Amino acid sequence: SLIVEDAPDHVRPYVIRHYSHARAVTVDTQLYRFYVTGPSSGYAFTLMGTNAPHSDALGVLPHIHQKHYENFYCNKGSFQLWAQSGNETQQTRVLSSGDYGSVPRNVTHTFQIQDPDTEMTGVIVPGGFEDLFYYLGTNATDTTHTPYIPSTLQSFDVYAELSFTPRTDTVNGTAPANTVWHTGANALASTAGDPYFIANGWGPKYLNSQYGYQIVAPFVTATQAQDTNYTLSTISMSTTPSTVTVPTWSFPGACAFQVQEGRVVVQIGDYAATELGSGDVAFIPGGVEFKYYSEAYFSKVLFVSSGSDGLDQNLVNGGEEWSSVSFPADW
Amino acid sequence: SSLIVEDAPDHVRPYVIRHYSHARAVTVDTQLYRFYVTGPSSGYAFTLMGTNAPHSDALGVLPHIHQKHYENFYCNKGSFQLWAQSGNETQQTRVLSSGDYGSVPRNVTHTFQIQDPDTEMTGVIVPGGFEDLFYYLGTNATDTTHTPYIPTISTLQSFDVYAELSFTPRTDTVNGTAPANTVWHTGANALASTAGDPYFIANGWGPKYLNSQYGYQIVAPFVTATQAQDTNYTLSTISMSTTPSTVTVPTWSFPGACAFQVQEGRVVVQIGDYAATELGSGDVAFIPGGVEFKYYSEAYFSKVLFVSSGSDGLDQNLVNGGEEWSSVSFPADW
Ligand SMILES: *[C@@H]1O[C@H](CO)[C@@H](O[C@@H]2O[C@H](CO)[C@@H](O[C@@H]3O[C@H](CO)[C@@H](O)[C@H](O[C@H]4O[C@H](CO)[C@@H](O)[C@H](O)[C@@H]4O)[C@@H]3O)[C@H](O)[C@H]2NC(C)=O)[C@H](O)[C@H]1NC(C)=O
Ligand SMILES: *[C@@H]1O[C@H](CO)[C@@H](O[C@@H]2O[C@H](CO)[C@@H](O)[C@H](O)[C@H]2NC(C)=O)[C@H](O)[C@H]1NC(C)=O
Ligand SMILES: *[C@@H]1O[C@H](CO)[C@@H](O)[C@H](O)[C@H]1NC(C)=O
Ligand SMILES: *[C@@H]1O[C@H](CO)[C@@H](O)[C@H](O)[C@H]1NC(C)=O
Ligand SMILES: *[C@@H]1O[C@H](CO)[C@@H](O)[C@H](O)[C@H]1NC(C)=O
Ligand SMILES: *[C@@H]1O[C@H](CO)[C@@H](O)[C@H](O)[C@H]1NC(C)=O
Ligand SMILES: *[C@@H]1O[C@H](CO)[C@@H](O)[C@H](O)[C@H]1NC(C)=O
Ligand SMILES: O=c1cc(CO)occ1O
Ligand SMILES: O=c1cc(CO)occ1O
Ligand SMILES: [Cu+2]
Ligand SMILES: [Cu+2]
Repeated sequence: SLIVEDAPDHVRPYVIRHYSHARAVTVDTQLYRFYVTGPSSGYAFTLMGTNAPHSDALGVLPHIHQKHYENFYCNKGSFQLWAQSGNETQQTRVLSSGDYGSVPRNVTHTFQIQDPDTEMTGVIVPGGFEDLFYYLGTNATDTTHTPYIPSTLQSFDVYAELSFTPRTDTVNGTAPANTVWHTGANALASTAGDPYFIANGWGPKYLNSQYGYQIVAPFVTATQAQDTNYTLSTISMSTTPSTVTVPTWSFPGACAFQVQEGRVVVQIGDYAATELGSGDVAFIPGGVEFKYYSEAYFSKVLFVSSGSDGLDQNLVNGGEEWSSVSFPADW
Repeated sequence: SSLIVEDAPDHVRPYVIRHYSHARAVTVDTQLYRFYVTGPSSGYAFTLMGTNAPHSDALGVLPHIHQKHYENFYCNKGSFQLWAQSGNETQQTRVLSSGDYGSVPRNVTHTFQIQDPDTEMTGVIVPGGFEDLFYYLGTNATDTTHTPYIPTISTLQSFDVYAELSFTPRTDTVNGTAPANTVWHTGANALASTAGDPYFIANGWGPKYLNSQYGYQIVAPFVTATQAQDTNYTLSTISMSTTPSTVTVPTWSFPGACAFQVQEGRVVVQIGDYAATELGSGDVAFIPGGVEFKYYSEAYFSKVLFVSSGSDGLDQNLVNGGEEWSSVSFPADW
């Protein structure tokens, strides 16, 4: 009974399929889904999905969160993201599938949906921010499970930035001009509090060969999370050779993952093993044993963990710097 | 009887080949080719192949023409630039990203270039058998772990590859397109009405039809009779809802072979007397012409890349049974 249609109201092992109801709400043309919520994760983090059509206007007015670190991962389609810390140069990228944008506390930001089939996976730390979407949004029954329908919010940690003007000199999906976006490697900001972007496949990667091949592409480490105390990355996986036992994991902090590509089998606690496909999400409470392996010859998941030393950091630590998005051809 | 094979069969029969299966893999430099459907596996109806490769600062192939093959470029993930020219018409170029499509009819000069590290192009060539070229050009790859990719004019002409040495890929690309008076991810893309002309369809920006006969299905045509002419096939994506209360998953049969590769979601396919099988991203199913099959989506929304030999296979059938639709999403109510 691992599978649920809305995130549970208390911490427990669960899997929720892509486009499940997930307390769906709409905000104009956008449809939000809350795969993992405050209640659901013990307030460790929120993992939500936003589906939306092209829009000629910003999806939200510029604003800041003082207590929440926000992460934007493009599942598909595309959306532009703007960000600025203090008086540092304003940054903007157009994110396509697999691209990532990091938005720390106190960073002014906004976004705009570009493509007709756009999906933004949002990871917010800590959890509970979603209350704002319940409040400002309109409930959506969404019977068919269709992806989307064809200055007063300080209480909700939303602080307006009405002076902020989103730059309009974007060329080749980025601005300012002296940036690298899909044309060279990207690094995680070394300065805490600064926003940064990693184009799909262009960031640092680490190969782990302890249990078949796994490639971790870090998005947020301790360096960036500081006191928010979490890590975020993608983990690409080979199959597990028959001569390797699939390891059993346990971590103090809750963790979760959304499959982006492939077929991943997860077994959590005393629940039956379940195979996840695109956009499917698995949530594992802290201190609960879990095993996972890829049935597909190559899978890739978006992974979030509460704590400084969860699964992704563990695989990196037991691994090595790696230059490719593909793993070795030989075991 | 399991549909699953590791390489395409040397004859026609129902099968399913998993993403990144060996598929008779070969490499040409950094590029890894997989032949999910071949001439012999499809009765020469068409070829469906996967090309995985890293970024390159150089073209991935010298500009050339095919006089007897219609080429189709679909970006499964990552991105790559495609240039195409018909005769003396303006040279067109687009940077395809996930879900984008490039159509390259016969006698159209073309080349491509890999941009992102994890780029995958799904190629559909009609008719089938064109893969012989890659058997010659490529080196057999064992790829034990199934990693996506590894980290002469007389002979080419005989493979229907006619070099165009004077072709100069244009260098004025901006926002992933050139020339300037073009529409790429900023508006509607129509299928070309003139045969032999190349065209490009950005993910979700092309024409769509909503079929409500068996739940909701949205067909986004990539190639129709208009464009295929004598090559006699269709190509498109089909997006699907789950099958709702009172509705039974229907059974289909069409004279020409057909196939699909899942892009998103989870799709169950049952072909002939074989056991049903659930497919995930990149997985391919092949259905011989004249064999009965059923498919449905276990996922709340799935999207597949579909090809059919003949002018009236599944996709055209759904279009004919449906109505023009303006969204990539289906209605919220049954
Ligand atoms: C490549 O793509 C980028 C987007 O990724 C695109 O950038 C866009 O440029 C247009 C045109 O410059 C911008 O729209 C303008 O923004 C400015 C700055 O605020 C406004 O002053 C403009 O308003 C005037 O012009 C309007 C339309 O002509 C009038 O209707 C209006 O009343 C004003 O007179 C105008 O809206 C847009 O802001 C950017 N977008 C981003 C996100 O940067 C660029 O054009 C593309 N490059 C090429 C060469 O194709
Ligand atoms: C936007 O990106 C394009 C490439 O997609 C750049 O175009 C290249 O520009 C240089 C200089 O003109 C040429 O030598 C290359 O041949 C071009 N490549 C292509 C594929 O056309 C373009 O310069 C970029 N624009 C800006 C302002 O950054
Ligand atoms: C963000 O700014 C507010 C007010 O300036 C401050 O109280 C808060 O501690 C800041 N947090 C961070 C992480 O900068
Ligand atoms: C970070 O989170 C982990 C997992 O929840 C927890 O064990 C640890 O106490 C936290 N560390 C800090 C500094 O709060
Ligand atoms: C392609 O061009 C060749 C060269 O002239 C010509 O013989 C042939 O008829 C053309 N084929 C098509 C399909 O237009
Ligand atoms: C590569 O494999 C193909 C098909 O299995 C075979 O026909 C060919 O002889 C092989 N190439 C070499 C040089 O071994
Ligand atoms: C087009 O293809 C279909 C299916 O393969 C076939 O039944 C039909 O006869 C073909 N038409 C021609 C002219 O070959
Ligand atoms: O700026 C934001 C945008 C979205 C949409 O994903 O969610 C939360 C935000 O704070
Ligand atoms: O031009 C071509 C490019 C590729 C790359 O996959 O395959 C076949 C071709 O004809
Ligand atoms: Cu925000
Ligand atoms: Cu070609």
